[PDB]
Amino acid sequence: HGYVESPASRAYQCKLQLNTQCGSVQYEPQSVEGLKGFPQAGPADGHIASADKSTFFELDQQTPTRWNKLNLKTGPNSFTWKLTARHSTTSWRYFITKPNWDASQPLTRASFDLTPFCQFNDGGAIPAAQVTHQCNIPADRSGSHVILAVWDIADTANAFYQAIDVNLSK
Repeated sequence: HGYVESPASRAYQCKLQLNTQCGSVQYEPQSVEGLKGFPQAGPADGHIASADKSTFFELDQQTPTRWNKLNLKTGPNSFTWKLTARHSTTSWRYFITKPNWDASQPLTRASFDLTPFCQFNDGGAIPAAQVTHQCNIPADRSGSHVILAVWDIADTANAFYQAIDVNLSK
């Protein structure tokens, strides 16, 4: 259980009241939990941002202006998770939408480049309460994009999914 605090994820921005019409997740941003194994298995297409959890359905809405986007530069960026439960961890992966994705369609595997721009494999270790990853956001992305941070749990069937809405510039 945890969420990306910086750059603030869609779920966390819902808690901060920066996003609108978020429903349940604004009261529990740390619990966007679904099945692991993405992209071969995992949440179904169109249900990735909610991790296919019924009460988190609002997160699966997607339009060009639907979500509040953080202005970031491409290149070196830090991603920090705040964990409320430090579960034994298989991996942390950060994916970004394709260069020419469509923000007016639901998030599906076709929306994302399925080669993460960075990945950290922890071998089942128990993480600290705050975990920070430093990676380069691909420089060939500009404007509105979604970064999907995925945390796969080693000792359960689950993973946590954190969509992050961003507006990139050089």
